[PDB]
Amino acid sequence: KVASLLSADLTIEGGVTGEGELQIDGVVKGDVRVGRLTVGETGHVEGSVYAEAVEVRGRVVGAITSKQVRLYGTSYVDGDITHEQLAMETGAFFQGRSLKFQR
Repeated sequence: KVASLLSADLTIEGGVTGEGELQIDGVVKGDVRVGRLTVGETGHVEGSVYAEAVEVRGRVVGAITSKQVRLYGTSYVDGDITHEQLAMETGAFFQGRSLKFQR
């Protein structure tokens, strides 16, 4: 109960909550609340996601809010980013308005 798996034939609506690691290889339309978030291979995420840590392995365009973020895989990010700690790994391609935490 700490590694859920949402197929691709699944789509999020409005907003959903959860706990632990969330493996999703589908499309997200709305809000998302969870501890860890792994973006499957479908790489489809459109909305506002709020979490503590996330590992991208696909594409997520919209808005992200998390103190920890790591762009893994040929992932992509387009939108407003807000993170205190960030790490770029080979395959990270994001053109959006990024906001770095100064002080």
